[PDB]
Amino acid sequence: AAHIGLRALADLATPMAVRVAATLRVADHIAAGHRTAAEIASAAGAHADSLDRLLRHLVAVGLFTRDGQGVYGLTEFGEQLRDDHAAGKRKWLDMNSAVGRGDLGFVELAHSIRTGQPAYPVRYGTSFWEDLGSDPVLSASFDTLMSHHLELDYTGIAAKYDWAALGHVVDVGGGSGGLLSALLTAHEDLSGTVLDLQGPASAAHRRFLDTGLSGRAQVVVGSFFDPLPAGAGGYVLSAVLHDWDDLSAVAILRRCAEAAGSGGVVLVIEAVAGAGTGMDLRMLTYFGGKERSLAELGELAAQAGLAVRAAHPISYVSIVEMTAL
Amino acid sequence: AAHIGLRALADLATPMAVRVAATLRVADHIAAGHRTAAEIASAAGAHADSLDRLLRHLVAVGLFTRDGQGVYGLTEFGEQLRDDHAAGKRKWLDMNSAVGRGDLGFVELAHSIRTGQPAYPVRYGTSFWEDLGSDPVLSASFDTLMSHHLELDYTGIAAKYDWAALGHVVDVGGGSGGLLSALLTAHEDLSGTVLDLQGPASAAHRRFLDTGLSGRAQVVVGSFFDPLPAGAGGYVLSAVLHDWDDLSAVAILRRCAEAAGSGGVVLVIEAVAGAGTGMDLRMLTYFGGKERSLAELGELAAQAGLAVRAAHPISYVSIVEMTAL
Ligand SMILES: C[S@@+](CC[C@H](N)C(=O)[O-])C[C@H]1O[C@@H](n2cnc3c(N)ncnc32)[C@H](O)[C@@H]1O
Ligand SMILES: C[S@@+](CC[C@H](N)C(=O)[O-])C[C@H]1O[C@@H](n2cnc3c(N)ncnc32)[C@H](O)[C@@H]1O
Ligand SMILES: Cc1cccc2c(C(=O)O)c(O)ccc12
Ligand SMILES: Cc1cccc2c(C(=O)O)c(O)ccc12
Repeated sequence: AAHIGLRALADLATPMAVRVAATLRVADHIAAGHRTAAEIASAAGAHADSLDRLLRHLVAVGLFTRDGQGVYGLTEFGEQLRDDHAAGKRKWLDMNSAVGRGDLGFVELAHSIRTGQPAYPVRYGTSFWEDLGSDPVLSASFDTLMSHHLELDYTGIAAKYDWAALGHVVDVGGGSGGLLSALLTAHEDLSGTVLDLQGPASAAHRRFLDTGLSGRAQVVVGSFFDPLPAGAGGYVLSAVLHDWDDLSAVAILRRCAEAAGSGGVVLVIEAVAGAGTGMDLRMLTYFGGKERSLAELGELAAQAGLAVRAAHPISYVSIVEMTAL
Repeated sequence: AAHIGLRALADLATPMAVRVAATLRVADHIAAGHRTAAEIASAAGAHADSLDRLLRHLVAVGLFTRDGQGVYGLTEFGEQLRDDHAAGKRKWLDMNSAVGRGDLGFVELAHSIRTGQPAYPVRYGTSFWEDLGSDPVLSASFDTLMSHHLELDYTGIAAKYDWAALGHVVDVGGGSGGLLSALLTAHEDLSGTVLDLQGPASAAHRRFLDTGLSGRAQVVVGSFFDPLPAGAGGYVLSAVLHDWDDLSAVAILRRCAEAAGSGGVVLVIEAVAGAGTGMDLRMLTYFGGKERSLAELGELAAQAGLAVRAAHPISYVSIVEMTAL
């Protein structure tokens, strides 16, 4: 990151200003015709002088434009803040979304680096999953988010592997079914089931029902720490292991080992170290999880009686295939 | 400008990682021969694996280096983290210092933008000054920091203005007397008074006493919201006004107007808008403060019965000389 000055490199004013902008939808208000601080503030329900001061800072940062009359506009860059923008980044920074909220837990990083425990609880007084499990709205935003992460990192994962051969795929921690839906849409004789908590499971169900996939896709509300529906061709763990510490990760893999038996395949699909150090710190502060390497996944697999037998990179992530030892 | 991608621009992991490193003294432990994650963690009292993950992130950021054997080293950049470094930036980021702690209040920026009220309270349950007023240690770090900001921005402020002609200057909110001490050292027949709260004032006193200046420099514990020692040639407000909202800033200027009467001069010394946006948002989040322009100061001065007569820029800061209307 060049040579800014340690103080500027540790600046919180700017990223927080962006996050607040995202949350106030300032960009969308600007496009809808509100351009002065007074108008924008009224539209967003913010303090005029304070909002104006925030905008002046973001103008400097390079997201907004401001003319002598006090009329603000967006820049090529500031366009990415619009809620309708193609990259859909605004929702990730919105302090109301699960991740826009979770990231503020970074303000407690010290506790994580000191104890190895997650920081999120220090800030919100409860674990991440517990927090979602009791706030359906919050949980829904998280589902939408993980759904978006799929379009972003798993484009065409359907062809990058022989899914059809599996016959039946169990998506352990499958969220709202975005991935399973994708697999089944590309392989018409394939069937599967999403195993997750109440929130995502019900969402997965709504999706399959509305999409005309209920004939091949089913959901099951359960904890992947307990026995899984057994006998399927393959068990998928998409963005799930890095959310857990080593001990819980093997517990999970262990359950997939058993469900898969001697004829099943366990497929860990996530950002393998090699997926930056930023995401790794997020896993640490959120759940005390971590981004792992193929070697590190190999170790976990060994403890669960599995072995890596393949690892296919597919854009941002990789599909590491494990089978009974 | 400074484009990287919206989520990257709103990143909290890096600035927080830098702050945690500063707080843990990683740079200094390394210079002292501790180069592996295990050693540094042991010396700093951090979780080994976690500290290692923080360091890996920071070598990526560009502050550290790592050899294949797990030995960390600083970089031309990571040198700035050393406490003995010349720029003295580390203490500003230490989560234990007043400003390293206050900045974390930025996670509550939204509250400020929404209400115009300081964010610090939202995070720490009390105002900044109340916080220092009840924690002498915390308050001492702040004094040291403000003292360091004098060397950085006020270099040669003694010659940039005709202080000597003042005879006796009252430094309202003069902290630990660093400025007054520099003025009196450059002007032998000059005398002055530091008016501040117990903490800073006692430190100013200790300073004057120890540097052989008690003969010309005196301290007075008090609030600049109440009457001030009257009849001095000049009253200085150094980095004070931008710590308050309009109402308070005017109140403060009144007390100076009254004290200076028709023969004294009020000297507001701070970074006038046009330091920038970064400091402005910090003032907002710390105490609902505000960086002001020469025009805006002039407006305040008017309400206090004063008028701007001059404005000498000196490095980062400017000296706004005000006089009774
Ligand atoms: C990274 S998220 C989404 C993963 C999903 N496969 C995807 O890539 O969109 C992790 C998933 O694990 C689910 N989960 C968390 N704890 C669980 C548990 N104990 N049992 C089953 N699912 C759980 C969360 O609800 C979430 O849906
Ligand atoms: C930003 S510091 C500046 C210190 C010094 N003038 C300098 O420039 O380094 C603000 C000063 O205002 C002092 N202060 C805060 N509230 C005060 C009050 N009500 N009455 C007098 N001084 C106060 C603080 O203790 C602190 O010393
Ligand atoms: C909390 C959380 C869980 C899983 C994934 C993510 C991702 C992701 O997979 O990209 C994020 O970018 C941010 C937070 C995440
Ligand atoms: C809280 C606070 C009060 C006064 C000044 C500062 C400065 C300064 O004058 O440079 C900072 O950089 C950061 C915080 C400050």
